[PDB]
Amino acid sequence: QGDADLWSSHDAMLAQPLKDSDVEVYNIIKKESNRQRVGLELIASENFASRAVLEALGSCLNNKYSEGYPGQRYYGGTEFIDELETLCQKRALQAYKLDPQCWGVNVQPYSGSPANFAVYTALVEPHGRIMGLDLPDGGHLTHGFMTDKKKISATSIFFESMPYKVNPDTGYINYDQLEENARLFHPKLIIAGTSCYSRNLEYARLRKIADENGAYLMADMAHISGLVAAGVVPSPFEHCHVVTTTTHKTLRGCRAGMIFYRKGVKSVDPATGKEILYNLESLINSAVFPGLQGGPHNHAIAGVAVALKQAMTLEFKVYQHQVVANCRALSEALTELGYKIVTGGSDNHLILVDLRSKGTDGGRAEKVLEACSIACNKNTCPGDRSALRPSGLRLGTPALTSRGLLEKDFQKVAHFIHRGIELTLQIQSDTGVAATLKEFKERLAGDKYQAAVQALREEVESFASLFPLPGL
Amino acid sequence: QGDADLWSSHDAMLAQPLKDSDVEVYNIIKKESNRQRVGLELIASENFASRAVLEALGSCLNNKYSEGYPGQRYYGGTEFIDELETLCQKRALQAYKLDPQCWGVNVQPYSGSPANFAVYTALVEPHGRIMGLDLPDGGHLTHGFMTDKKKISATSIFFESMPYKVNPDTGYINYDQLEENARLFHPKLIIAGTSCYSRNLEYARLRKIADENGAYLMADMAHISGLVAAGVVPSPFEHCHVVTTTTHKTLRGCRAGMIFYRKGVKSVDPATGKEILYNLESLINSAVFPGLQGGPHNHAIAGVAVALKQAMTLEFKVYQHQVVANCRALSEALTELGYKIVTGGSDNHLILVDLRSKGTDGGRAEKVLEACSIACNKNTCPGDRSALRPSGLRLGTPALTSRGLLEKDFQKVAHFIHRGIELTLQIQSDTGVAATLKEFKERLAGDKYQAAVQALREEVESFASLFPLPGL
Repeated sequence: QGDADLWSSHDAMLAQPLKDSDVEVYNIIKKESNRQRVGLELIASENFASRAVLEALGSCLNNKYSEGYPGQRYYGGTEFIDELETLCQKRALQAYKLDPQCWGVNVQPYSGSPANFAVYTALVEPHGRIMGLDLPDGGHLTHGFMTDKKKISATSIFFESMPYKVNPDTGYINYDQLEENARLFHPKLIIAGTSCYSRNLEYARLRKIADENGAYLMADMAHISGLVAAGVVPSPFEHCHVVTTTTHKTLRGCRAGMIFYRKGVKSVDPATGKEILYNLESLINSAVFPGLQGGPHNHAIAGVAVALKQAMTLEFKVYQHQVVANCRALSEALTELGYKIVTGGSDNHLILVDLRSKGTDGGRAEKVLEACSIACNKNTCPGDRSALRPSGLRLGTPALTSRGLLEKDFQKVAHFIHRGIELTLQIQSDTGVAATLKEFKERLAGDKYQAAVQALREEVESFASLFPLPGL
Repeated sequence: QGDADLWSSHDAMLAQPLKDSDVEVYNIIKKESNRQRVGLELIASENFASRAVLEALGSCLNNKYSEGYPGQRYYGGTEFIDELETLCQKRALQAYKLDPQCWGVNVQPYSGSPANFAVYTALVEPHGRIMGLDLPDGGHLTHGFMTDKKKISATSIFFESMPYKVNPDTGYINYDQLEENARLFHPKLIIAGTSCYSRNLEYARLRKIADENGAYLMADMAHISGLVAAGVVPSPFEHCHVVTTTTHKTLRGCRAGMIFYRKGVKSVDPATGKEILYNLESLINSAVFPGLQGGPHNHAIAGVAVALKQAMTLEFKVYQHQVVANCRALSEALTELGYKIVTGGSDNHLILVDLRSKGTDGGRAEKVLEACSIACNKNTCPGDRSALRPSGLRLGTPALTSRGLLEKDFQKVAHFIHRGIELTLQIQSDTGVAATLKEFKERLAGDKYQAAVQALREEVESFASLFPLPGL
């Protein structure tokens, strides 16, 4: 009751450090930090957020309910939150060199997938038709996915999605098939965005297609957010009606998302001779809130702001150029070493390596390379048969580049990857002429292989150890 | 790189602190912290997170992609993430004293509204019927809300919702109306959860009603999560099939959400005599991922974990008892002063004050009180004429209680609130027999009153300034 002692014990609790309260978690965090430090990060969706950003996530901004938008709030005392949110929005539009009279932005999305879902809610409405790249061809779940057996992605549950595909030769999106199919399916909205594609998108062509079908062109630039900001790859802003993005990945911020949308005259009705105006702002705004979300995560919005500020520095622009340089280096190196690079190469931060040119699959390689502290993700290539046996490894440069790695370094990486593949091959051949993934993992745990793995792992960790790990 | 130095300054940026990189944000955070410190926070959905929690939010856990669940990943190298997620789940089931064979919990929801949407996705499926308390009667948007014009809440867009009402004469939920209407509408899922109700729910009765209609009984304990943890209030776990919650509010963690669900026997099939098992785990799990969400917010999950650990301390249990004590104190004081308290009082952390007993509305009062550094939120009382003129103020104790306030302190607060109300009335009468809430705000900003308001504000701030403000 009174037990002031306890009440203090209580006041005390709330103020005692992480280290001291719940050590278990403190350790976990530190163990993970160590893991990040000693490993070679080639997962294209990963990056390391700056200290500034992390510092903002840890703020008291966590505490404040700010339902609604700046200047239309449903709670009081949002004067500082409003500075923040407005600042964030302003910085975002700056970072992408967008005219405030032609663009607005909502910065409340909790993450990427929330952002996309919000746009579909605002513009497509239930059962509305969406087309995105088929998942095995480098699409993302949120861009739609269903099998004959189940509607899998929420996009494909609450909307009718159909995929457009990448030509299993060229390795490029087959915009022509898209065109024909779009005329049959009548999409309400077409997504211009990938999770695994080495090439820029023909936005201008996509927009032709969309306008032809009276659909919206929504770009998901999550993967190339940062690349576009630094102008190292074409901007989708120039042709799309709406652009969604993640604030992490190449934008190197905390996990959150953003929706950019067109403001101004959509078209003039010669029938009325007057201008019909983009309504996207109210729809999207209403979709996010009070449609889908509740309380904004202000501590996340702060982190995004911090990220955006960094995005407009010259160091950032350089970083992005380097990111793409590194990717090219890595691609060239593997290609020289005889590996097949889907599409031939890369215009961006990732490549898709068709391990079939070495006679193995990403399914296996992923797991081995993992055991050697080389983090990548498997990923099907055009013309893959079973997605239980993906042919490909998706490799990207953002994470390592943020560590400092340059072209020569990326070449050394390509070599470490190669050793990884050799090991994979060894295991597979003892695995027997068509062993299961199961038997493969068992043999990998096998004593003979564990020795080879430990070898490579050590070299890999020491190499990674030599570069810093942003954010502390 | 060409400009090594520039590259060196790049590495620098990523590691240099917030205070130094982006002072603008730094100030904003500090100004907000100050705002929180000097104000009296009585917004029922607010609380102050412990430093430990905020520390975890700040961590590099932000960086890791861990799509999927522990031992069903889509990424390699989730070994520590897996510890964390599993740890979190373990702690969640502990904190709620749930039988792990009959309950599971998913801890990935980005926030509360995401959690609920995920449950409806898993169990209700599109256009499925949901019943929740009508919003102006103390429901939440995510429990459905739709007007003769427009489906507002995403719940009400993608599912068919119809509300059950609070008896305007008693201020209680009208469980009978529920019963009758449920048999007309046939809900697939019935929500047991409020955003503004002073009383416990008959989970008991609701379960009869749900079972009667073959519906699921989903409790949204967002507001009372902490109360339930400390057992200061009857638990929904005992009757509901699923329980969703926010990890802030009374749980005093960071902003995120969680979904508890039943595992085990649904019912012996007397027809067969074997066991019909609960499939809730896979449904909910699949809904959250890969249905609705992408990358888990691991840094948020960490924060939640830390919170849950604190929830299991005796200091926490004390805090909760105090929270309810404080609410009673505040309620009793106002009631004594002649103010009308919806339902007569409170079993929990909040009261709904019908300012009609003092001849005014929450619309006005909220703004006055705001200007005096007393945060609450306006709110309709059951049977208010129109949503445009809310008669009510929702007041809660969690935030201030976490600061240290006890019963006597809460009484002083009730008195400060009263002065607020007096000022409200003064302005209103000069606002005259008519006049918009706009005109009221203008008169309030008027020189005359700004003097009085600055007086009250100063007193209020000095009182608040005397208590600590959790988080470092």
